Amino acid sequence: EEPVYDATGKPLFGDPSEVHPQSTLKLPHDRGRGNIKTTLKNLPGNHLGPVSGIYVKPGPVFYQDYMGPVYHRAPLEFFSEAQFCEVTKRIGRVTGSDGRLYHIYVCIDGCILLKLAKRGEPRTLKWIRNFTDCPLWVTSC
Repeated sequence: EEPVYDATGKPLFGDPSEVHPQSTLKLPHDRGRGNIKTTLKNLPGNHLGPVSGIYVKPGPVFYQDYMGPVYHRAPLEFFSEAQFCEVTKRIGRVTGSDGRLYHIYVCIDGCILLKLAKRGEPRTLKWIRNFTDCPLWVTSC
């Protein structure tokens, strides 16, 4: 099971793992003045308040700051292969729970998708299950 982490950077269970050096999440980094929601077009303070980066969970729900536990790596246990989406918006580069670098997208239908950053696995993965209701910290400001 992939850990979630508190705002202090400590995992709530299990062991910590490093994020990929080329992820758009750079740690350590503070966060959590509030749970401040945003939208894809308002993706990053700004007019909505404090910004610590980009966070996303299935829904889709986006935040620009978040106080509760978050994933530092995409929990691949909760992703499944899905179909190629022709209309996507790339939002960052995330570490998978497998330690590899993925590009992360939001599809025009609202689905959160990953593609492996390195060539060789052309498939699209989709975040199917919002099991813990914790967002993924995609990028830090």
